[PDB]
Amino acid sequence: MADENKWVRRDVSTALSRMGDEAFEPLLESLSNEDWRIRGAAAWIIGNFQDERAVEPLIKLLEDDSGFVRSGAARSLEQIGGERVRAAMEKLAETGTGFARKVAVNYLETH
Repeated sequence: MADENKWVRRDVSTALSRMGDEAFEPLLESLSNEDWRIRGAAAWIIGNFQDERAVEPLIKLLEDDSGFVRSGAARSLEQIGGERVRAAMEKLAETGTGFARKVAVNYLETH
């Protein structure tokens, strides 16, 4: 059962409920959903993993300005914190517009 994955659907039954891996993709899937309400939560939890798969989402999202989908990407950075996302805000700082800008600029204050 691999030494890197001991937990799996243990007492769980949903997707994002508790997987820490198996829900990573279903999470990435919502990024293509036509609905903004669902696409939001995805971006909101995507940063909680601190992975490259969460880096891109914030890039496009912070530009979507779809509110839940956009604002969600912003908070994702602060969640990760580090040089990784430090490049994400740098990419948004180049296209910094409105609130989307304050996101990158103010965020880097904590790396």
